[PDB]
Amino acid sequence: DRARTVQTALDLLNESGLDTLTMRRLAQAMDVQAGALYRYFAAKQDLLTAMAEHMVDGVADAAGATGDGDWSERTARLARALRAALLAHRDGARVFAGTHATGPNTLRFADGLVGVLREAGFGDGDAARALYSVANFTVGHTLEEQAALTPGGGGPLDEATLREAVAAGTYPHLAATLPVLTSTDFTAHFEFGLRLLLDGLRAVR
Amino acid sequence: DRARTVQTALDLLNESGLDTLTMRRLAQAMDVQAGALYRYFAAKQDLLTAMAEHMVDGVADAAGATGDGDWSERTARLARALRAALLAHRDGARVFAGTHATGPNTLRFADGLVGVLREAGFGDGDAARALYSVANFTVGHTLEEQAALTPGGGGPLDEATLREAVAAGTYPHLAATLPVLTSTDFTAHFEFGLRLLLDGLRAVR
Repeated sequence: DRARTVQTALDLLNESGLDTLTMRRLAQAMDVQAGALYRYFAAKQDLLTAMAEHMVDGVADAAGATGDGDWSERTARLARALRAALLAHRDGARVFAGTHATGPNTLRFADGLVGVLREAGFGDGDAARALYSVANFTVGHTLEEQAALTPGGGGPLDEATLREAVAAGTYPHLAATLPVLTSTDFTAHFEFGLRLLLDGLRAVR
Repeated sequence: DRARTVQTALDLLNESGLDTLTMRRLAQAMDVQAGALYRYFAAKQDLLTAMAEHMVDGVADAAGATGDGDWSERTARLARALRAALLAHRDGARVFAGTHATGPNTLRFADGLVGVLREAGFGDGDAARALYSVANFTVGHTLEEQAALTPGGGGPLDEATLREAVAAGTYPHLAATLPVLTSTDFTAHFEFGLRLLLDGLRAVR
């Protein structure tokens, strides 16, 4: 019932986006009274929190076992799986980024990531700080990727938006690099940023 | 008039946050009819876009001139100044992250950052991709920092939230690193992630 409500809400999210997702809209979708939904979720933020926790089901398992790649490969698989889980839902990064509890799925992901680094010889401080760096980069990247793919675009560095504002005469470095900036290859951008973080971790180990 | 409206909106933002900022609330604040505001801003997203562009005024100047530190120091100053500009306003990262145009202030920041890297010997692709990595990490980090400082907390890896869910018996790597995870030293976390990115750039140069 809670589970079915979460699934319906995720369906609605894909259909018309986060901004249109209301408890009333969800009630209309399930042919119940909004009153009913409020018995399962005290507030919309509780529903959103449950959605975010469901979206990341299985993310922690992306690391596999020790030996399934070196620490940098396993760390990369965790970050990629988090990105993929958020991209699987329209406005998914916004839902995850705005969540008001940390559930078991997220805790397993965080513990797993910190564990991979500690077991590979990173000290406590480096491993915990790396969790925040990797997670915050992944969320920031995915938020901006999803903003760009939203009908009409969005985000401060939206590919298409950059192109029209730019000239070599006024923003020459943006003009010179326009093919890359306006690339729809978000995956390549993500991999590059992840590579920077992992190279940086190699340097600090 | 547009400028005064933007300032009033930023004032309101600090007072009660992004979720309560409405065109009607802004109209009440300026003792005008909402109709009036819609003559200056066709939609609330246009106001938000103008707010975001104003928040980052002067960010691009953080890089200073060539020689004012090496490329890594100038790149770090740009990222720090962006973070600081968003932290200066309640929910500032949310406003910036959700913007629907790329104005001159943001373009100058982006062009300046890419320019610092190109002039230091990075190829076009690396410099442009680095812009996205640094900006997306900075935005993701600041979004999550602001979520945590919001009355009641928030964000998937909120310091306080982590503490209560964790035991050494169930999330041992989180338990072991709890001092760091629950640290209110967001600045230290930011500097660490920035260091990772810059070390990674040193590696790829």
